[PDB]
Amino acid sequence: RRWFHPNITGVEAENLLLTRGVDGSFLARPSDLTLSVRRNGAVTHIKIQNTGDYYDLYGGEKFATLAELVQYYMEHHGQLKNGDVIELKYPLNCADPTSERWFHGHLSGKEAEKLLTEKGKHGSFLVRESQSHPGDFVLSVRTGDNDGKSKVTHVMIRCQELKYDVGGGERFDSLTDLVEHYKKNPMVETLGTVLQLKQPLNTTRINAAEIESRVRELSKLQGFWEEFETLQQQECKLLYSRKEGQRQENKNKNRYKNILPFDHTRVVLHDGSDYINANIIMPKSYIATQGCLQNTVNDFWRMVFQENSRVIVMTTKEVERGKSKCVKYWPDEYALKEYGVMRVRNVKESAAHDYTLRELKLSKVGQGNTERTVWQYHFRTWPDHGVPSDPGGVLDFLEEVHHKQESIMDAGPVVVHCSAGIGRTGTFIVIDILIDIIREKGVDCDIDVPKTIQMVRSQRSGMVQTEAQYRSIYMAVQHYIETL
Ligand SMILES: CC1(N)CCN(c2cnc(-c3cccc(Cl)c3Cl)c(N)n2)CC1
Repeated sequence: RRWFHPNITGVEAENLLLTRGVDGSFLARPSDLTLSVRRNGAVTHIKIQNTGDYYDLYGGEKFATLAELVQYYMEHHGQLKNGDVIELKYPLNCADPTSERWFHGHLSGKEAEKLLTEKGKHGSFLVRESQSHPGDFVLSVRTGDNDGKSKVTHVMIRCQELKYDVGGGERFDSLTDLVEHYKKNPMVETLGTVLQLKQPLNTTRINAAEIESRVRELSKLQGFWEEFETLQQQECKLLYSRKEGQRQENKNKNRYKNILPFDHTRVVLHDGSDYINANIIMPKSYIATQGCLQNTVNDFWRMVFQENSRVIVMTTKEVERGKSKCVKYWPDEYALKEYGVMRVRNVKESAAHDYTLRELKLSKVGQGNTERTVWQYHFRTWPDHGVPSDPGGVLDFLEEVHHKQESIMDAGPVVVHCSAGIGRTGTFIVIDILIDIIREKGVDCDIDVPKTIQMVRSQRSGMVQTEAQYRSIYMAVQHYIETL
């Protein structure tokens, strides 16, 4: 995902495309985002907006991932705009290493040695700005098995006329190019030692007790944006197939036709006809899904029945800012409705300020002893744009949802849906997965927010949409620990 330039201006981008690009050259940049594309020797800037539900390209489609957006237009050519045909042919790759997992720029040689000694294993590496001779770089790698059976090796990286070397051999136009080369082609030391670059040093994992210290570090000039963008740059390792969602008979069952479930995690419906825009999320498991369509309500209840789910988390109104986000899939209080072969009674509604609880009874028509209570938790106060200012309401919601699920024996996945089921839905699941660790393992536990997002983003596409949501996950964990 080199075509993303994290710290570029429109002028720098035109320059880049005009001097180092050709027609069909393109990159993406933070402005909401901008897609910059060279055409007829001039640059078009296509606007992309994400306020927490999806990436909306002006004059184009809605996407779960910036990578999946580029993938779509590079293969599905002619769909990009005066509506004029704009071609993404040639990515212009970024050489700025700020969004790399192994680039701790301003790290001291001593501090980097301690980190690699306390947190590192065999193959933990990092690149830092040169201690004594500035403009140059140091690759520090840990190798081994106070036994002295392990060691931290330093490797000077020279920057000579905007190219990078380890004192010999090839000269790379970026540190990434050098790292990627010496990953596949490891340096072998005198007396045999192979300086293997296995995994970047983990600096994102903290002990839950020290959340307040980390959130304070990430708030300084911010790290929250720096950490998040390092996470966005790995979304390119999660371009898994979504074939079943693109099939003819299934386009009508997607609310956003390009926000599609991964084939390898999707809820397959049996006894029907097997498709729903829904994915199983396994760290208590979850089904992450989109708000119902008119034509998908019957299939939605088939899923809840099949999966033996007794709890539904809805974090959207039916309508937001004049747009439909989810159909009413539940009866009125005290009423009884049939959704295909599925029968749902609405036993009782209990209103709080932030949410409504609906006690629904679900069953198959013709089969009385198939009946189960399915508790629906409809969060009604989530702001139309962005994230709630105070996390207390969302965590109070989570605590009540967790205690209901825990109370039912042989409960299935907690079904979680918003509009497209990736922004708010992914935010809530991820907060719930993290708070759940601190519940089972106490404040003395290892939490690693981006590890958890990447694991959930490999199960459904774009599972945490915004930096605001990303930050809101930290504030949720901070708040939960504070109130303990
Ligand atoms: C200062 C720096 N250049 C940016 C912050 N940083 C990191 C490191 N690692 C992750 C990470 C952790 C687990 C899984 C995944 Cl996929 C990722 Cl990307 C991350 N998001 N940021 C350190 C380097």
